[PDB]
Amino acid sequence: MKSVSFSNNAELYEYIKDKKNDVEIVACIITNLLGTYFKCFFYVKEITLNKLESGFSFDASSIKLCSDTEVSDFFIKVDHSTCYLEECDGKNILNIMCDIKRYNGFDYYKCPRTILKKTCEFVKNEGIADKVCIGNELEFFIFDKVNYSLDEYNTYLKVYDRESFSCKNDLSSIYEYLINDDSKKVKKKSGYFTTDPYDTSNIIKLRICRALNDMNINVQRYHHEVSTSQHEISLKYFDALTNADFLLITKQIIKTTVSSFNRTATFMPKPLVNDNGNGLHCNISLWKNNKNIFYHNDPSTFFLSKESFYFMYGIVKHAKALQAFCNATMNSYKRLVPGFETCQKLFYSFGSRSAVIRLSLINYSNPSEKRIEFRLPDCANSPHLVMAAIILAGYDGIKSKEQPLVPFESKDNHFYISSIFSKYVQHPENFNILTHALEGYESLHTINESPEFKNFFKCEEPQGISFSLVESLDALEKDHAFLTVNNIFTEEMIQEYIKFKREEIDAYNKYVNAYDYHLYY
Amino acid sequence: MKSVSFSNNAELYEYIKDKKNDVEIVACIITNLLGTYFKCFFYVKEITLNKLESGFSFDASSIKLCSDTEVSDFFIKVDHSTCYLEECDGKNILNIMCDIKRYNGFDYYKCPRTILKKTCEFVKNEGIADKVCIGNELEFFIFDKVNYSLDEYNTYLKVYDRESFSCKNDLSSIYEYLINDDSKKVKKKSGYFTTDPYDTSNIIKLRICRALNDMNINVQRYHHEVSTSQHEISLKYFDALTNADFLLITKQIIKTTVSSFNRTATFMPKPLVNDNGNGLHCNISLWKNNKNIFYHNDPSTFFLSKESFYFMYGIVKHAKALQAFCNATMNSYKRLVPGFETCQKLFYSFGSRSAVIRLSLINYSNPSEKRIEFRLPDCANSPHLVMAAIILAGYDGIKSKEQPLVPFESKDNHFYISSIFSKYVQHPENFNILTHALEGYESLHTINESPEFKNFFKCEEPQGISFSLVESLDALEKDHAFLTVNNIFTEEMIQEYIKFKREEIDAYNKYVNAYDYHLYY
Amino acid sequence: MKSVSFSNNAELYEYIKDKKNDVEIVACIITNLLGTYFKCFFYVKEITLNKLESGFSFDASSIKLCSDTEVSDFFIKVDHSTCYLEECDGKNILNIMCDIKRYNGFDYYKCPRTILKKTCEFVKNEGIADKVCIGNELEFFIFDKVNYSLDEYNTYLKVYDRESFSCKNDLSSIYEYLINDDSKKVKKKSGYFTTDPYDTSNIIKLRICRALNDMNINVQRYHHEVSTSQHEISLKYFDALTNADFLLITKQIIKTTVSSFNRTATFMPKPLVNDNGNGLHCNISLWKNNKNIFYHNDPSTFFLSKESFYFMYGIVKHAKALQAFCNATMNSYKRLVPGFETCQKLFYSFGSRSAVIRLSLINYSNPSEKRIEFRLPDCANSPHLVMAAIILAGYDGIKSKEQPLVPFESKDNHFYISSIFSKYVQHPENFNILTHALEGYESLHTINESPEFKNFFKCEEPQGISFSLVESLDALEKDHAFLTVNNIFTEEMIQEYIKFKREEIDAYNKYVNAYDYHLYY
Repeated sequence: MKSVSFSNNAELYEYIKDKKNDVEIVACIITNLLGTYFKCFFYVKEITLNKLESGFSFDASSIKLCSDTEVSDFFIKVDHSTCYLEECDGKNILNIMCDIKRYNGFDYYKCPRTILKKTCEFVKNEGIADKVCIGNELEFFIFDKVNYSLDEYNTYLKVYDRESFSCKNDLSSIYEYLINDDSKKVKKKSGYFTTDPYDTSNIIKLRICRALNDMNINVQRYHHEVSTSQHEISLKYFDALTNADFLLITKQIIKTTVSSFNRTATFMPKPLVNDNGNGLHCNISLWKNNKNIFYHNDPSTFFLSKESFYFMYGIVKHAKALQAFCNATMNSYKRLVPGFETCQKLFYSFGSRSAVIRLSLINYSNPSEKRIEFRLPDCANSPHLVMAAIILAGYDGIKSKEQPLVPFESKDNHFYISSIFSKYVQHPENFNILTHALEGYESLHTINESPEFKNFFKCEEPQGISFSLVESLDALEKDHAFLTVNNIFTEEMIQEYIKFKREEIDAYNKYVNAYDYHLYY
Repeated sequence: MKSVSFSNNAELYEYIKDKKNDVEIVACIITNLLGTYFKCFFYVKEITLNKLESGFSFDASSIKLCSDTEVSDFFIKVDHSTCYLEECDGKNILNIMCDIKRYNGFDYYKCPRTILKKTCEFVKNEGIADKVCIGNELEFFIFDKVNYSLDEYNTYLKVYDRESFSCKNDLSSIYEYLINDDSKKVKKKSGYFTTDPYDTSNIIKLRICRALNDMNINVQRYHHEVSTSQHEISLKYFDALTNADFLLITKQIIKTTVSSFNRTATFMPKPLVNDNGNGLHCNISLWKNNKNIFYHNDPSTFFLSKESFYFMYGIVKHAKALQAFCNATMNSYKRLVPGFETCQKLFYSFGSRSAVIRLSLINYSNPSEKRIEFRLPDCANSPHLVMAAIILAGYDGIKSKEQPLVPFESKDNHFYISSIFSKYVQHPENFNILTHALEGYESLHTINESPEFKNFFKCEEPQGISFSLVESLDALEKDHAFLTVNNIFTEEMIQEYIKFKREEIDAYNKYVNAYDYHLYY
Repeated sequence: MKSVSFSNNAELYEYIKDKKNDVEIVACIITNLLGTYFKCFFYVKEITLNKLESGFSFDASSIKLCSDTEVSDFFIKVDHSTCYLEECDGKNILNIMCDIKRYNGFDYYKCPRTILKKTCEFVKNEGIADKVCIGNELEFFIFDKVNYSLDEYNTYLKVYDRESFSCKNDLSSIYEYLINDDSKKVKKKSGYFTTDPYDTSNIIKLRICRALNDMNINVQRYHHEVSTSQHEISLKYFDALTNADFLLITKQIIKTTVSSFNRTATFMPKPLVNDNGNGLHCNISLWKNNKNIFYHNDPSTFFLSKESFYFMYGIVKHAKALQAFCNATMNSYKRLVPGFETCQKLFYSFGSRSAVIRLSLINYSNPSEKRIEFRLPDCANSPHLVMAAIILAGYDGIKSKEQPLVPFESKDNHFYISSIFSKYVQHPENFNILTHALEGYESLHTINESPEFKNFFKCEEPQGISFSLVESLDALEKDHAFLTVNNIFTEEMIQEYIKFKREEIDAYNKYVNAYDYHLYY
């Protein structure tokens, strides 16, 4: 599973044709506007010099959200710098990330990897944020078996689990499930950091991250999580184009290495009603000339610059439009209903559990360790469309120069304001003056910086989030202006996306449940 | 599975008798007018010099469509240049393609490999197309088990599948089917390019194309297809006589390597009513002195010569007669009824899904990359009879010098005409003048070539295709004149073929279905 | 199950409201263009004087072939003279035959019982055939259980039988099937007249015809037939409007009295490929002033009048158009393929098994015992549409005055001509002069009647029958002129009927069989 790097399309063709490497098959990897993973296999002896400049013939009339009235034939453009070898049955396979194009070589408007290549090369052209470093924290469940059906008279679910105490299905029928005892099972919401007797799948995780560190997708940490059979991988920080490339490769490596142990692995938001969901924490930071944009080398603003709160409020202003892309499934709004360890309100806070963006108080003096943790997104959607919408929303927060919001740390229901933000940041609407009981970190004889401490912040009430797709798709219809800058997201791209999801809601509401018989009979 | 080449019948007898090669058995391979695969085994120590000039004794009174009133004894004529070694149980077996002859050595009129040797050596004798290069794209299903019956009271089907979500049979009875979960199954019409968790048979495909590349049947590409457990192999371009030889060897290698994994592989057109079928895309091109017949090194005709549209219209004129041979099964007309991704009309278009012949818009400037993609045929029939009927139909399009048809690209139901064909190609019947809204590929200040742009094309309505065998066999009865040139297909050959298929339709219509009880009871 | 008769709509309302009869529910019976049996239940205490002149509210937007763009509300017109009482759970139910009408009271053009009321009152208005007496001979199978399915992977049939030796299903699973021994079972094609050990359902038949003779539907004869579990009821001769009324009541009484014995009864043409089918022999005769139209009280023409052969040749001329109505199912053309005891040719003969119409040689001197036995029809279609098309075809044979055909009795393949038809009936085309070896019934010193023996008959070759629906529906499209006389069958009636059946053929040919896997794999 060793990873190989290249600089020009010619270094592929010399590496492929060399007989020492034993490379037999060259595979290509494509992605949808939805999150899917397509793959076609090409043989080495037939690849020529011409088929790398030109692309491979491909019919995309059957791939969802990839059809043009009369463009029935597309290309597959081989892109270098994202490759890794494999050993499948004693045969070596390159795996190359590959975009899809039109006949002339024009950028297809429904390719998500061509969107991230455009929005990153758009931001770099303004002298702001030549690099975007994004980290991720994947959360997945590992079930044993899953059976469902959709017949009108026989619909069912059966989730078979090995660690959960509350699954009372029997695994003796499953043809390695040797002894079924409830003594070594994890009870509900009580398995945060668990070990060998209770963590049934510890050998799988060392074989996943062996296969990821060999590929230079370096892994920062690992634990079990607050659910029965829910795990966690937190990766190293990467460039924003190679992050979304490494997220597709991670999800397929997690899926295949689990299924070689005869189990399943899922990335749904909210399976299992009475347990937690699966999120994506996107730790974002911008860089200019190997220096953080988010750092001013001063206190009372926590060493931040206004150029950082402009990036946060650009997200909080457009967050109901980002929810169309970030969580765009009917499952994901079953992740927000309860509100326990969930985002209810749309603001940024240091330690409020109901905040969407959370700022880091670990190593506040260190410039490298500065980030913005966006917690709304799911792994269900395509990672190129999500990370391009966040940058295009956050970039419209810097050019617009509107006022950011107060951090609003709320002990109970009482929203407080920190001691560093009590000093001169809101001239009008002094309403939280009763709520200022804070001492913060240790600071004595503080200095009030004059140009950073102007009104700059607005004290409004923090708004809510959309709790369904019919609220989020209508927020995208009235708020799609920050995405259409330099024609990155076209107008037809967004209309064909909202038309697809509104077919999925209508086919979802026709289906008669088993809660309909319990409730209304 | 290494392949060996020979030049004269004597180099067989020296290679067979040499003790270094350990060749123990010599096997022969025969083929029917239908697509079958016959094989007889001969031992090396008994083969002499005389038994290669003469043939082997063979009784063909029991092989279907291979009986003569009183010729009860035939020959088997060993033909060189199509051999490959094997390793079956530590024993080396030659496998030689072998024709069948009469006592004198005359060409038997019901041998399909002797028909392709005649129609290729007929075309080469007119100074036109010394070589015919044909490529193929095989599509096959891989089921797990299949049970059927034909008792009057107990007829059934049971197709057992491992990837399809909609097969709700249980595989626990089958005595490697370990865990049956619906989580790793492919839903319908949604598995175009799939991977390891969902593509259940990926190890089979690397073992097929290992066995094909060792035999110098080189494989261009591989993918899953738009059905649950339907795959695809696209091969290299070969000479037309060695293509149909390599198609029989491929179908038997696919069948045996799948069945050594305890599965079945089929080449039916339309198993499984609610999924796709299996086709043969025949990419055809002709060559003269290592130069394409289909290339004139000019634009507005897409670099084509009239000698190419003569070959296309020779097929479209005789396409209902070719359907007797190309798809001649009662299953194959269940592949045309729906019309979704199906050929409804009989014309040639660049990007119309309902066209029979599709021309390639990838690399239009390259002369090597020029072809004609005929999409009507199935793998059910014998590949020597199909590829000989296409050449004999397309050759009658060049000698006849009739006018070809307009390309007729149809956005919806509105048939348009390209900008390159709008300029001066039809003097009378200007009916599509309302439908000319096209811009094509990029071309500014175009040049109208005078001798190529005469009336040359006729604007008629594109006709339909036959949708049953009773329409196609009657089109063969009134249209068998292009096949009887130089007595290649004899008159008795076609009469005995239509008499065989009309026995198969009558025995098919007697059989009382299970749709008869649902519908009429 | 006693039958009651009435003369005016008022005698219903006095019989219903009288307390001696205990009539609690009044049921209505409607019929489709297809053969169906609809029934709605009305209570006596709510029926008033006004609801018998007006009709009952009925929605026919869901009944097949009974919908008008905007007529969503119809009537149900109660028709007297077709009633019978019942005893269901100690409650007395009238059962009245009831037509459907429009709002004004106009004759709905898609009601089959209103068509027979029109074509019988059309024939009676020309002084020809004031009465039409038609008899019938029903043939039905009695199976025990039948299971089928249409899933793409699991289609099956299972016909469970108790008398057939060749059904090798076991009836021990069926929860009165006590001992399963092959000793008391009927072998194939060998059960014509069978008895108590072998005829498993003899008690059912005495309970059917007890329920039919109580209703004054008098039964002429009963036997087993030439198949395992195939029976026969031949009824008394009735008026043509009350015959088709009594056929619907018979088929429902046969279906319910069999199903109260926990069995099934069917009227399909050809279930069970290797056994016989189910027909309708329609013995037809016309009457004028209690005298047979078909009788002239002379010999050499068998006591027939030209007015009879005009009625036969009116059927034989239009027989491919009658097949659209008489047998209009995809099953029924599985009843003609074999040709054994089947109609191959389209002529009328005294003792030819392959004749469509067979004339009676029993009691040729008796005038009452004269009839025409049409053997083409099935019980699948609606009996009002079939018997109206036969009269309208046979009436166009009398007004047209064209020549009838020769009777053409054929010993083997040699068509002979009787001694009575050898004498002077065809002046030109003397071709059967070699085939006249006949002696007939006993007749010496015969008399040649001069005005009846003119050329009168034509010697053409007897044509064939259509063997599929695509031949019969196209014969109806070019031959629908004899039905449109006095606007009985409207033009929109026939177009909407052919459009319905051509949807049924297309949905039938998509379905992939189990004979497709046996034959083409």
